[PDB]
Amino acid sequence: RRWRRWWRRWWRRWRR
Repeated sequence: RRWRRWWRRWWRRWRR
């Protein structure tokens, strides 16, 4: 899932 790659990036960046 190519989008999940960025998904966890976003998560770890923004949320914590």
